[PDB]
Amino acid sequence: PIVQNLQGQMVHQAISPRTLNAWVKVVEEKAFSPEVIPMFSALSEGATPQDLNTMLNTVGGHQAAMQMLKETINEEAAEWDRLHPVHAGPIAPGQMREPRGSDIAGTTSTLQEQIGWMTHNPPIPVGEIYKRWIILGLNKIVRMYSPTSILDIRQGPKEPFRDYVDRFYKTLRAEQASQEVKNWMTETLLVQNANPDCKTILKALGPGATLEEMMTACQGV
Amino acid sequence: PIVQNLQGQMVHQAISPRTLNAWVKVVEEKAFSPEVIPMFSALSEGATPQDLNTMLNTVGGHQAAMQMLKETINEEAAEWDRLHPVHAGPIAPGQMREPRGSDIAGTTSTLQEQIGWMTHNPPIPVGEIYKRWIILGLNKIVRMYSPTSILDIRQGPKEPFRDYVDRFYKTLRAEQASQEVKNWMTETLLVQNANPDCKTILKALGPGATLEEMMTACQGV
Repeated sequence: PIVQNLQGQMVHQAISPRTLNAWVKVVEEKAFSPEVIPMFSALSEGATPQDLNTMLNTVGGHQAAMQMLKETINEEAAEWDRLHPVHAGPIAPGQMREPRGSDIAGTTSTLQEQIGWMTHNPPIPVGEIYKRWIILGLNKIVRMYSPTSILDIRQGPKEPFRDYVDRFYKTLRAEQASQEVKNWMTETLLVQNANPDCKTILKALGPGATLEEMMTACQGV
Repeated sequence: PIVQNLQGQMVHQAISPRTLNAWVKVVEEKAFSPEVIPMFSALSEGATPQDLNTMLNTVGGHQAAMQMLKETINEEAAEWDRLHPVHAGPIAPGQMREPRGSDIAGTTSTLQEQIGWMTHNPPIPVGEIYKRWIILGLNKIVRMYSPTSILDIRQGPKEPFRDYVDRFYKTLRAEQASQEVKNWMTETLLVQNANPDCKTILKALGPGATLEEMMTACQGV
């Protein structure tokens, strides 16, 4: 973000590797939970547009999500420009040229320009504005794809049961829960959360069906 | 069902009080288990439509289930009639008027007519047909509502939270579950299953909210 020299200039300080590592951990662990959004906001405090793009490049491997963010950003940038039409006239010595949508997204603007806008009196808060666009994007992402908590791990209508089992157990293993809670998860929730067609098959098995028997029973359902 | 006189007539014999008592015991004990359906079928062997209605009157106190059976029966009866349109012409001396949907459900038909249909050569098996409709109904009932369980204990949109807590804990105490599963029930499911307005309040409490604090927080929600 932004820090002041002993010589009085507002200069840029890159986001700490520890803040960055935390953000990447949040995304890794909190898949697409509503919980990501508040964390993103906390971690991106004070960020310039350059910093925000730095955070996003760190979780860019999520290509379908990055695509969703791109479209949101392009949309909001386009509306910004509609509300803030380009003005060709000269800039008075005590004015500052307003940012365009692409300046806010960091695409057509420099760090120096971002800092000049952010620390103006009053600010042109391009870090906060870009952050709002990203948050709009993140909300659209979570709303389109649901969280992944144990309880919300549900077999898809066409998901091979072996794949569902894997997801289920992976999610299970990463949780911090007591063994009695985990025992309920394996013995009842797994069937509880199977799709309609597999559940019906699973529920018609015997008293002591083994997981391997379950997989055999639901193969190609 | 149906039995033959020494004089050769097929006459009606009421269902034995012991068969009836067994069926009522099955329903009492096997709440809404898939197990009810095979039992119902075994116990209703040979039943005329009158007999089937006799069995249902015996477990009629289950009003939400009886309502579900009514709707299924009305639906199937309506399709029967579509497949079996009324024919106004005279009936030949060696023919028998076909049953309507309501005749099969026993509503517009007499025991004598039911027996006449059932023992025709070949039969018009109105007992078996009505039994299939009832079974369609029972399957819909089990599939819709689980047998008494903690997971489907949900606070009503206008239910005082103290009443929900009572129901929840009563259900909890009667279960045979491990302590770690019950700990998850009290610490997370109770909030999980609160209504939309109470959950939002509960989720905005601190790290260590006591149940008494929860009740205070959700009072009149």
